[PDB]
Amino acid sequence: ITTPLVHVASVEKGRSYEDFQKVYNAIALKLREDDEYDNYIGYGPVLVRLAWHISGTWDKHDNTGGSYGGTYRFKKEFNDPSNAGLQNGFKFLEPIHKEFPWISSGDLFSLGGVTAVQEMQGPKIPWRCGRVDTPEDTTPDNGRLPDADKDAGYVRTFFQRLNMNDREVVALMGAHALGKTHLKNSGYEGPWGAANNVFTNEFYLNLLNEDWKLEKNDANNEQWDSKSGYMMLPTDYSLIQDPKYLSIVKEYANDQDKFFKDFSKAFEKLLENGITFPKDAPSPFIFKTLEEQGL
Ligand code: HEM
Ligand SMILES: [O-][O-]
Repeated sequence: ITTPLVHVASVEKGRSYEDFQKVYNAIALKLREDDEYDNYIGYGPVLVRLAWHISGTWDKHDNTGGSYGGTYRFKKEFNDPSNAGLQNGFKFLEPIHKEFPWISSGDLFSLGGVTAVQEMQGPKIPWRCGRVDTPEDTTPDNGRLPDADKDAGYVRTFFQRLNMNDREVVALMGAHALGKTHLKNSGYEGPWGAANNVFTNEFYLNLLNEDWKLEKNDANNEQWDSKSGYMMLPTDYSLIQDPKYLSIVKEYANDQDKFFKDFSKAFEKLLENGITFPKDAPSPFIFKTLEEQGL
């Protein structure tokens, strides 16, 4: 019988809020310093994509994958064609992991995404420690991450495996306001908007205000390009092709606060999928930004 395995969270021995706040600051200080990466966009978006890819492998049916084991450090998940380009985010976190060797890989990978969102004027995201590194045999096989060449029916059915409903799915997809698609990484080229390193509801505004047309890129893939220079993945554009997705898209495009709150809950839920938190485990941490600390 394949009963769901239980990944009990174990706080790192003798570590509290102040210990993980220093990790947040080490990540945040390096974000403002290494600001020339990828045409001065910064390492922000790739750290958000890292934390999502290390969590998106989760399977709710047998509790395999997820952010608990930090198995992205192993060669099988590291060389995922879906994870192309995430090596830049890993190398970004290597000097920080050497400075804080006590933190686990899963905790560092997920906290990197939380830090990037908050340091890019995004909402506060409650974060929790306790992820424990698991052996290499626990690394999930390739193919668990979604394809960008699909429609709304695929997006809804894929995220059901991550225990995510429609409103929660539209919220997480709003993180595509950050960064761009790299043709050498995924076969798509172009950013979604103008504010590449500022967390905003711009992803929804461009989906409704721009005149999109299906075009073919240099990688023979087809994507939706606008005359302003923005692009949308077929999975992105399906958020307005689906009527249920569309009403949530218009809701977020009209209310940035409603989008920030829904993303903060959905992103933490994504980073905590598959982890059993005991009763003696501490409450989620709300990390102060560098601006709130005067740093
Ligand atoms: C069906 C769901 C999704 C699909 C198919 C998808 C697909 C993609 C693809 C193909 C790229 C291009 C990466 C590159 O070429 O470098 C990308 C980038 C990105 N994705 Fe997604 N994604 C999905 C969901 C998400 C979620 C849930 C998040 C965050 C919570 C997210 C955040 C990002 C970010 C920040 C980037 C920018 C990466 C960079 O600038 O280096 N995406 N996505
Ligand atoms: O993001 O796949």
